[PDB]
Amino acid sequence: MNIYTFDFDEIESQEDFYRDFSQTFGLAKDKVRDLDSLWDVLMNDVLPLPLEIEFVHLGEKTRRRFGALILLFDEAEEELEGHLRFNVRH
Repeated sequence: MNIYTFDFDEIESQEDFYRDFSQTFGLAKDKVRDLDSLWDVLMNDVLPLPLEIEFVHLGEKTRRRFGALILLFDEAEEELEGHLRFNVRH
């Protein structure tokens, strides 16, 4: 139900993501710094579920560079019985 968007025209490293993510969900300092900490927050009922995460303006190469993130989010969706929706642009 809550829709959040990540515009990759403004994200260039995974580090940029973690910060934009924390900023978007009002999370503290470094509650999310790497993949494992991102995964915990997705697993520990911390987010405003049900929600949808939209990855936008992500092209070929960038999709590939951020593949770990895309993998993590498809799995969170698989694990959160659709309470979390993840979509990459087109």
